[PDB]
Amino acid sequence: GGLEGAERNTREMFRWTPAIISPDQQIAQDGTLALSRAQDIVQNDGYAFGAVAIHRDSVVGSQYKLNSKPNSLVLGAPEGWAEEFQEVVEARFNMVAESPENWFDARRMNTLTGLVRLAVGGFIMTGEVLASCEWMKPNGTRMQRRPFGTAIQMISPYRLSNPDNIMDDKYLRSGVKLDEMGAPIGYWLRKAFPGDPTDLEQWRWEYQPARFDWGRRRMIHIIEALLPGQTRGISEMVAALKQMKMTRNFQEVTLQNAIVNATYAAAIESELPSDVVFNQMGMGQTPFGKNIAIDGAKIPHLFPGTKLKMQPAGTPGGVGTDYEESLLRNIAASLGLSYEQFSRDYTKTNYSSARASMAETWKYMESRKKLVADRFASMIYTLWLEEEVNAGNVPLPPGFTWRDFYDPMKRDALCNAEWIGASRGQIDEKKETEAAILRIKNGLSTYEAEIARLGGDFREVFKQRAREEGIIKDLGLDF
Amino acid sequence: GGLEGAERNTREMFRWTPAIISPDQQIAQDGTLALSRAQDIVQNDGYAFGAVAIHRDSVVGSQYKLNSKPNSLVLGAPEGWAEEFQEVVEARFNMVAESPENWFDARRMNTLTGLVRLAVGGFIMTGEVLASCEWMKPNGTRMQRRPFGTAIQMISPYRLSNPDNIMDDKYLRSGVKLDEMGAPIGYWLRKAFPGDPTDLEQWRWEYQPARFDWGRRRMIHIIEALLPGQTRGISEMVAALKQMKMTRNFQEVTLQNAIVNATYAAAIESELPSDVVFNQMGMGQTPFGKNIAIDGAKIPHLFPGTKLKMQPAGTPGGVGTDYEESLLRNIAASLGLSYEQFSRDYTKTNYSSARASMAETWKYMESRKKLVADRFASMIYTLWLEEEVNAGNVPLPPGFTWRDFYDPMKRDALCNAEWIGASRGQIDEKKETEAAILRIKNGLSTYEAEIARLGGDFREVFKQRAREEGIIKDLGLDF
Repeated sequence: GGLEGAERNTREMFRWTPAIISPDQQIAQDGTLALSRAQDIVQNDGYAFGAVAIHRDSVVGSQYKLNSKPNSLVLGAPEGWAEEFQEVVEARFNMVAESPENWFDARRMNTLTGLVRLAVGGFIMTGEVLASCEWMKPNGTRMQRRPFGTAIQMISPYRLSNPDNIMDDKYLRSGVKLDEMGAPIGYWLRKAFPGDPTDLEQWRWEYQPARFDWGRRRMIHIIEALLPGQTRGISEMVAALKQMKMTRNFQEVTLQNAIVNATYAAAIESELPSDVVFNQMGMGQTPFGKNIAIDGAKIPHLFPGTKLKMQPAGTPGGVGTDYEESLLRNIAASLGLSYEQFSRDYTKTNYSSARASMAETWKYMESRKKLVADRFASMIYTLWLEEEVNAGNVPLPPGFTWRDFYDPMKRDALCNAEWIGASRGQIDEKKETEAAILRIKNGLSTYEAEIARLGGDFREVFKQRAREEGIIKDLGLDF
Repeated sequence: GGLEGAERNTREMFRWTPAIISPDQQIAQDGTLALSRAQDIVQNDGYAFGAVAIHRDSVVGSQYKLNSKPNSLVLGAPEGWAEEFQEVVEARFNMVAESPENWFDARRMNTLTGLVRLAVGGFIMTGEVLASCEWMKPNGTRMQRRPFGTAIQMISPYRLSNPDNIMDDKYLRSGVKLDEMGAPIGYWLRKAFPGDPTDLEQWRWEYQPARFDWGRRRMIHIIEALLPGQTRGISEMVAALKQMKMTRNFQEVTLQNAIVNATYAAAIESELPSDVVFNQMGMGQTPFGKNIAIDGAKIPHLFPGTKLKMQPAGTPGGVGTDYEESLLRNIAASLGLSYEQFSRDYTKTNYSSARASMAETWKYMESRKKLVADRFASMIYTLWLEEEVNAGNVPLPPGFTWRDFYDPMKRDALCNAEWIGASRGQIDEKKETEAAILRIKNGLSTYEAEIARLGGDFREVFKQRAREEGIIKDLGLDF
């Protein structure tokens, strides 16, 4: 051959013979070991926990608001219906979405924003979002009333497994039931976490269809595939688990080394007995104007042949140097982060380098957002919207009926949504704001687009400004 | 001759005697080992994984929107028609492509943007985009209801192989069937992944035409041919694989060396028993005011001949230094990346250097986009547009009929489309923005290009700004 890196004739490559292996078989063999190792590292390494928090906060942030994008042209509806639908749905949805009642969570502990945060954080940690679209009976007794029935239960990927540990097949890959095309049609879920001694049911599986008798989702599965034909998610951490673990071992053994070196503040080499030597150094000496009482500035007298070697605490190397910076860079590269975010070290930043790292990392996080968090929350929104449409709590477009919601086009037209996370981050308020103002005033952008960059949707902002101007006017304030 | 660099006369070049090997013979003879080594290094190094992510996010980003450019002239179309067709086609296509339903993906797991990202990542990792245009009948059972039949199965380049492992020939080069002029006419695909111990049919191959019938595309194959006469792609990693693996080995063995030198915090050399020596050092001492409990600082008394040697953890060299920088820079040179993106080391940057690197890498990524991502999506768009023209959802120009879609010139006139990825960074905002505004107002550009540089679509932006201006006017606001 002529390709140097694709041959074994080379001393550097003779031993590198990786196996031809399917991604699904990588997951089947490695699988739970990667999940457990990633969870371990996240739960025992501060940098990884922080990275998870950074993913949560950059992708989603403090809020995850709905902006509804009804595709009027597919629906043929007039430009003037859409604004009413947007108003009504955004109000009704965001109200219960941000509500502390946790309506959307079957466990009633996470707000929608919190559900999305949990998904994203698990994604980097597990490689996939796995959730069930439970149903909690609405219009029940007053003590258990609900505005809507749909609820989400986020599932541990450990529970997704082939029933009774059978080997995988063309139509069954690590717990996923596949059609002939490879499309997931249903998932095999252990009724409880594996190995959990508190639940006897963990011995058993249940099969949950991805789609109901109609295309309504009963299960939510999301991955960002690396290889063609991959159907189970492999976490980004897997590329770095070795580096993360060995970096942690390095940090800890370095810290132990430092401590050990600092404890032995001195050493005597003496042929005297210990009781004499330490008495020379202040043992048993009372402090006044086998533990030595420090009082101050002693001058010991040591017989010749007794050597007092003082061993002051040196600076332990490696950690805090460019080396450990490089390790953390290698990791953050897999986690999609900038060294500054991952390591919390901005010592060597400047306005341009900070801005460049922000641009790269924002590209990555906007990708994760629009391809994991937006899909997840949109799967939730389409369910809530199915409920409201069948109930007629929303303004249907001319000629529409809740039965048309089964038409993929007419459905995706309404369920189309854009999601406003927190503000995008703003390293320089003055300059970036003037840029946005320029882009608006010169037509290069919408208010909706910029105000979303600022963490809001433009219409409530304009309503609030209307209220503020009415208040200002009747007060007579000349601003 | 006189060319010292193409002669074996010199001491340096005597042994360098490379084989004259056909490109396809390189792919055949080495080949799969390049794929395995590339996916290995990607799945076991954070830097390569980050590089793949950077490709996906730089080439494609968070969105991949259609901007149809119907060549009204060669269609002989009248004024005004192009706007109506563009409106309808983009309204439908972007809506379905960004839908969480995963219409275009036969696995029903990736949106269109995700398919393009998956190609781009597989490209860098395999040199090839390989996909099958599947057909799933629309308007079947409700749960199977689809808006269109076009589906794309992304295919593992391992499955593209000569049937029954026969040797290649004039008309059959590593799985690709060739005409007399070397053009691909069909592809020989294993039924399933090779060596998958999950299904039996992997012993069998399937020939799939490249052009199903009457112009329609049954399969998609894309490569960046380095050499003439090349029909299979070679990953741009292959120049780097040796360097990647050896720098990985260097990083890891350096880390092991560091951890080892840190572990042995000290040594005692003594003809004393170990039990005695460690007792001198604090073994068994109870910590208040088999292993040593530290309790504050200590002063051991050691008998003469017992040298206590402190061995504090030193800084490991190589990694973190300019040496590792040069290695990662070599690799970045092959992957088309800047050292900063690849390594995330944005310390030694300044505005002009950052801008220069950004431009250098943007040229590469724009080239990759147009040559790989835009062609893939354009093929998908032609397949979808075929369905839409047959169904009559899109307004055809006067005199055009669904049979004219066979005419290569008119077919290519309609299918002509540009694609909008995520925004082009805009590192130094308010300067890039002022630049775009001046470029527009002085006529050196148009809203189409600049807003696309901002990740938006101009016509939708103008509609939304019309809505915003109407709302402002109705609320009586003055921004």
